Amino acid sequence: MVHYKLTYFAIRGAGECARQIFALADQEFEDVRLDKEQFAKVKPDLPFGQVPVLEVDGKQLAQSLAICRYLARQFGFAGKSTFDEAVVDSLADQYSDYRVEIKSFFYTVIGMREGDVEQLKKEVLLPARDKFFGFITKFLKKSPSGFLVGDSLTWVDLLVSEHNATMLTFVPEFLEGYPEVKEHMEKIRAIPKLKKWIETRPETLF
Amino acid sequence: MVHYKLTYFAIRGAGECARQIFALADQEFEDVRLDKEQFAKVKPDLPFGQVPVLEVDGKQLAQSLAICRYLARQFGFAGKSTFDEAVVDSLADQYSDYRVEIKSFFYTVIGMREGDVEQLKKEVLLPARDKFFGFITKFLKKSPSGFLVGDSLTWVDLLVSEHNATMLTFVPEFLEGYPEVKEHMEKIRAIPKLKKWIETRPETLF
Repeated sequence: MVHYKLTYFAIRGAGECARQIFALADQEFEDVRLDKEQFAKVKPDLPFGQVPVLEVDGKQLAQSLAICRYLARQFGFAGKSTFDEAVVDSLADQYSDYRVEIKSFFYTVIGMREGDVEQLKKEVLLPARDKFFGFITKFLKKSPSGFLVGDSLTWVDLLVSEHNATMLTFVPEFLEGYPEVKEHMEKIRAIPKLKKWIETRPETLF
Repeated sequence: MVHYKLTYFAIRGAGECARQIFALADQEFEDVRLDKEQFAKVKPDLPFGQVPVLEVDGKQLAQSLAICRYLARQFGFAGKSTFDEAVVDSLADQYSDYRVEIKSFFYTVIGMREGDVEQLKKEVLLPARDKFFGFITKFLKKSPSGFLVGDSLTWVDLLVSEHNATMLTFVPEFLEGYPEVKEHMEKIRAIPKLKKWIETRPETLF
């Protein structure tokens, strides 16, 4: 009976990857959602003054990628070989690079920053989507199973589907010229235990 | 036996982590260093149109973190448990975040960008250094062995020491108020097989 505790804000964000893995493993966990004033208090207790943080029997582990990979390994969603695991990693890092590109837009659209959406939508969110999707679609075309790597689900499938689904709420024309990316989103999120989680989880705007 | 090929520019950069792991494993590998005109040719052949790329018996793997983690796992420099491996990951991601903070400065100082070094040194590099070093020193103070995690060498030890050593060539006052960070740099780079590599490797500006 390993006790898991996830500590993050009351949003999906960077904590969601972990949350979805737990659901797929049918694994109980303490889903702690902090607000700003509460986060400020525990801030110095965290390894890098940041959330999400996972605790496994009290042992702290920060960083969403490291967290989601860890659980993914623990419950068989990391990859079927050490090499495939690395390829999963490579996509997750590319996704991260892509999120750094569209930061500014992302923080401005949800309402955490000053800016013009139509400018940032035009000049930064695109081309960044195109570049990233270009690579994503390549990986899909050589997957017969529909998954990003291998003939099975891995934690990057979750990151990309979730992000795309979330972007659609802000950008309805996201995925319009990329059908392979859409069939992916739907495929992953239609998986029974994930579908169920998506329907029962707390409803938040990102 | 396993044929390894690393393809990167003629610099340490994001390819070095891998190069150092090979040295520590006493592992032969094809250290391919491209120039611009050569990179442009193979660019579309790469998973994300980018280097470094590792090939393991022909199987392509992009992204420096994924690459260095993969080899690190191969040769026992990833961590002694799946949890420790995750903590190593968390530091490597923090390092990456930190590199995004200091990017503008880094690209200006080596000569890939317009800017004022003294401005970027003062307002973006040094604060970022303090924040990051603050976390790095915390991890060291609770390590009796001197290593960042565990009682043994892992691939983050390499990333951090190498980066610090490289920064010193541009910023001589880089580790002046952080003695624990210096003892770390020296400790890692003094390890026989790494020391040897540092002395024999091609000399590049970064």
